Amino acid sequence: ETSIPEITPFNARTSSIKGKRLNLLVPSINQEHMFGGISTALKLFEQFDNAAFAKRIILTDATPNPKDLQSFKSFKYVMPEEDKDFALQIVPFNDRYNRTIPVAKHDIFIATAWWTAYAAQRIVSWQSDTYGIPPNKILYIIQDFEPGFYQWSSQYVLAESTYKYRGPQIAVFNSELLKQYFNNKGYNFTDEYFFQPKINTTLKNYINDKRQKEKIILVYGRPSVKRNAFTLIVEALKIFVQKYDRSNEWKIISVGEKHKDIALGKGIHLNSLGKLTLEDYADLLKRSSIGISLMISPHPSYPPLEMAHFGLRVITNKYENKDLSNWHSNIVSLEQLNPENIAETLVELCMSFNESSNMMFYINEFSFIKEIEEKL
Amino acid sequence: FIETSIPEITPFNARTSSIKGKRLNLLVPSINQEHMFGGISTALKLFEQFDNAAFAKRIILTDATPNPKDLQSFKSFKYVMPEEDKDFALQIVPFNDRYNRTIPVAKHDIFIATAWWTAYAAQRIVSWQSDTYGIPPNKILYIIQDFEPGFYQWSSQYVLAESTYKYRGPQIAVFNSELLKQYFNNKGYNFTDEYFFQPKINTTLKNYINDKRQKEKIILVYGRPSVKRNAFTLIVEALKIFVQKYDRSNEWKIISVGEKHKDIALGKGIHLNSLGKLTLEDYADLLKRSSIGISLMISPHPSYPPLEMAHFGLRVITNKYENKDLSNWHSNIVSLEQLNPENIAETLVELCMSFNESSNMMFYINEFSFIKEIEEKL
Ligand SMILES: Cc1cn([C@H]2C[C@H](O)[C@@H](COP(=O)(O)OP(=O)(O)O)O2)c(=O)[nH]c1=O
Ligand SMILES: Cc1cn([C@H]2C[C@H](O)[C@@H](COP(=O)(O)OP(=O)(O)O)O2)c(=O)[nH]c1=O
Repeated sequence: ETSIPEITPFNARTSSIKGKRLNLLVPSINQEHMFGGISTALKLFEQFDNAAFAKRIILTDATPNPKDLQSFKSFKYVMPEEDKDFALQIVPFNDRYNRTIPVAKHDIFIATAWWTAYAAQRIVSWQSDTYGIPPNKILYIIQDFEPGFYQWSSQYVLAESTYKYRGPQIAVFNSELLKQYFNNKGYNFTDEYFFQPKINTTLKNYINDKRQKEKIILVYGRPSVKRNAFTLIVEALKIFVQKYDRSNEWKIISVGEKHKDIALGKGIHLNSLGKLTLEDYADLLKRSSIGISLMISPHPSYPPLEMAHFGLRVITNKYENKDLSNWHSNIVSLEQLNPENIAETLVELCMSFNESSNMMFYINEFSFIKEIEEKL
Repeated sequence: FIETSIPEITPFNARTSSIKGKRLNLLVPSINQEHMFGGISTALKLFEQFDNAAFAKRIILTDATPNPKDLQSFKSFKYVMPEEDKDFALQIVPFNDRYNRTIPVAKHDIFIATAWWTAYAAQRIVSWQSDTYGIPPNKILYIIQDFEPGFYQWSSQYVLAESTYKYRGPQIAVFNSELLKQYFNNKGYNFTDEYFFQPKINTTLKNYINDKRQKEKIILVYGRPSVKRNAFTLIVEALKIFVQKYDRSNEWKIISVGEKHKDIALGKGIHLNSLGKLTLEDYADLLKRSSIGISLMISPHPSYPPLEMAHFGLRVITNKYENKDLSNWHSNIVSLEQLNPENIAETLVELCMSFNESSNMMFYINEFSFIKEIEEKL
């Protein structure tokens, strides 16, 4: 590897557009790639007064399948080579070599992935020089401490460097926890906003149903997403099955991402349900009594919160300032994170099978948007 | 296929031994000259410092079995299989192929860990040791070479690696450098005792540090594609920019040392030429002739090349990492706060133009004094 793909040059060119225009930089809008980060961004982006700003979504990594584009029927799919002043448009800019995208004097950028912010910051430099204007504010939607997605390496420092950008930048953090993490690490931004976690609307509709608890250990398993420590969980499970004589009594189920069923010993298996429908998921939550869900990151994830609010005792990990055991009584946070300690806690909870919340906000968002709009 | 287990933590099965005396056990992944990088060689150096007359010594290979050639560097050691239980004063035991096998552990076997996963094993052995022999847990000696969780993205390996620092049992930490030690302290890690050894100039190199240097226009790059911590690709990117945004670039030769790689085009017909790992002598020579150096270590711990370059009169471009800021160690070192290709390329231009002193790291040019003190705690 000679180059660094994430930072392939983002070539801009002059545009005649005189009005303001919000530009959302996202890697993809494909339903396949449609994970929580981009969907949250899109949700947030939707909040901007469409009458005060033109909106352009710029795809940086993946071109849409015609099916994917049906979720954006009000948007005009325009090639990077065109310069139309549509009020709503999408431009594919992943195949980007020797091509350019039009950037107006008052084009304002909203970054998501660290590398979209890397590009944005370089665009604001070019913008400022070509138009002879003060650098425009960048809107940075920070979903995680993304350098953590990489081992110490080129990508790590480049990802981080986007936080060290000295230009005008407004940070919008996913959760207050994340915001605080950044503050402790000493990062500075022109302005800091954050949006708190909020229960999925469909799920809330079930949160009051009568629950007939069974002996089910529900695992949030995603082999693909290292942050979720799938293998660590599997290891702890293997120990649990061995060091607990009443293990045979329990069903262990994996949800989140489809995977092969995994033998834990004694004929017991971790059975994968994959990504259940919100309804099925809600049902399973009501019947389940113990939950394991890990997120190696300062930012809170949803599953530990959902499980807890459905009456599960949830085993989860602490990460620096993140300690969910203070959010809800049902959550237990392990300080020493190894298979042995998980397996042990798992035994204690099973034996416990034979309340209090400090995160009221979770069950009733982008109020700041309006305020942010007045700074651009 | 999906990775189900975590290989680094394959069980480390022990069994009773009759050995009554004390015995220091060095857990290292490999002693092969191929795998013989600075971490294990430093450990071995440190391990050598222990009064061989007060302790029996056993090196336990955890990841790789030795080639007969590799074993010639340990001619005084008896290569013994894990199945034997001999009370030799010096021995090596291959314990990488470890499934359904066990290694003998004496009541007074004391362990010295290196890689995070060797410490992971050690800590689990001390538990078994304590239960089987009905004794208080023995101190573990942890030679911490880096914040090894950093070798991994957020993941299972990351937390397991870190968990070895959260071990609540008796553990003595011996850090590579004071910088690293401080990093751990800031992150809040606790150990029974904390020691550290500072960086010290390679002895062979010191022999050249006084030679007269005829500086040429050479930009010396510490390039190791294999070692991500060294940000090879980041350096190559900055180089490409430099060649483009500097009109006097054609005047400079850009050379890569450290690890052999394909020669890399930077534009304008200019190439980053790899010399690989030069002999200490050749390296020393090149250092004398070279005037600008780029060497990056994404880690709180100091690396050697930036220090070596600086002490040979090179202006060195290097990265800052949290508490590590080498620009305070030596006047020749420049530490970038904002680490991207543009900023490196720019600094690289400024230095070239500068081509047309002060040291606060005296210790670097005149080690394991603590060993004796540590010996008295085991
Ligand atoms: C586990 C699970 C979650 N969900 C929903 C509710 C959760 O809040 C949300 C979490 O998964 P997701 O948002 O896909 O994670 P990420 O954003 O990191 O890709 O998805 C389901 O619809 N079905 C399921 O089976
Ligand atoms: C670049 C280079 C370094 N060295 C020496 C000087 C340094 O003190 C030392 C550091 O490189 P090395 O030991 O390969 O790095 P690590 O310790 O991370 O494996 O190697 C050489 O002997 N020859 C060379 O060509």
